[PDB]
Amino acid sequence: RAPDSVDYRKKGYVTPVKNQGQCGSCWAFSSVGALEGQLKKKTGKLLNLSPQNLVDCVSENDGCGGGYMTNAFQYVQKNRGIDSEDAYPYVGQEESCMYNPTGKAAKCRGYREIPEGNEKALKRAVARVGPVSVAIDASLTSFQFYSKGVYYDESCNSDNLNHAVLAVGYGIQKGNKHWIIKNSWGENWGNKGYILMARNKNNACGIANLASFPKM
Ligand SMILES: *[C@]1(O)CO[C@H]2[C@@H]1N(C(=O)[C@H](CC(C)C)NC(=O)c1ccc(-c3cccs3)cc1)C[C@@H]2F
Repeated sequence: RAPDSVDYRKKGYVTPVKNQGQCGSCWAFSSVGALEGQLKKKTGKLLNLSPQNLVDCVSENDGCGGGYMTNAFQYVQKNRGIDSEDAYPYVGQEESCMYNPTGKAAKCRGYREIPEGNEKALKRAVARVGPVSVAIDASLTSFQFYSKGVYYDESCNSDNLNHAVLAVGYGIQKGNKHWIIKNSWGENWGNKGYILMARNKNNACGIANLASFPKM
């Protein structure tokens, strides 16, 4: 089977935690994280990819009004590249597309979607590929004040997908199975920017409902 636990931070696949600000660009941060993990696997180099590039240029999404990660992967594919954060830095508002192919740091060969609501499939994809872009319900104040432990709240609504984050691994803590979740609300949020979310507790917060990863 797949390993009982996995943590792609220990493999050097995950860049530091970012702060998206109040632009609704969670989808772009989610997408770049997935891409970052696949680029590391491909080239051996860890580097920051450009969420702004996605915000300004993914005409199928709505910039700071939100988007889907699948749309973003498709754009990187059709565009034949995504810029680095250094070449195309984050400013947290919408601007006209300024993609420059000379600053290209990664490509994409399409994407795959995890079978809806299937936490075993999500687990096996993480294990086999690397970090996976996920959508969740993050609307409860209990989520937003998270400090420690494995997060579980029965009021989480798996049909209310209102935030996009990154699953960088999974495992267990005091007997509670979990997903290791990189947020994009800065290092002062949660535990150094991260949250452990309940795993195999009936698809808590819709964790496995809109999960996808890029091919490279
Ligand atoms: C995110 O920063 C968290 O709060 C904001 C941002 N957000 C999203 O980006 C959503 C992420 C999904 C749950 C994965 N996506 C959307 O809101 C969204 C908006 C618009 C589209 C379009 C499809 C065709 C044209 S525009 C798709 C997805 C939720 C909230 F807005």
